[PDB]
Amino acid sequence: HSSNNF
Amino acid sequence: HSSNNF
Amino acid sequence: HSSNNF
Amino acid sequence: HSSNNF
Repeated sequence: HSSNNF
Repeated sequence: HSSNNF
Repeated sequence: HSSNNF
Repeated sequence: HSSNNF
């Protein structure tokens, strides 16, 4: 799984 | 699964 | 599954 | 499944 927070 | 938050 | 939040 | 929120 991958999470990306900007 | 992948999540992307901008 | 994939989620995209702008 | 995929979700897209603009």
